[PDB]
Amino acid sequence: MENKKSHYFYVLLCQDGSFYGGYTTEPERRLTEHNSGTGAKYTRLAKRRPVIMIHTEKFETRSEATKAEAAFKKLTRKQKEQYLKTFHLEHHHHHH
Repeated sequence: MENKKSHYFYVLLCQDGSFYGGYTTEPERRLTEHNSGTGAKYTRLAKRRPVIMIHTEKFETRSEATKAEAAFKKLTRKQKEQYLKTFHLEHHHHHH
């Protein structure tokens, strides 16, 4: 679904408890790039340094975005977890 306007916010988590939350478009390309940017030859699977996704959401407007980052700037790996979980649990958005 990604790669198409809208600020997609994805938070990655490794075994080193590293919450990498970034908002942009076409993370698939931006991601692979990084991996195959610094230094590498041929490793898609990528074992070392696992990357898991527990958060998945995008923003239409900037307000909510700049706000999503603001709060996410204060909140921690905890508040964030719930902050989203609280939303993940339920499912209310668009139409009714």
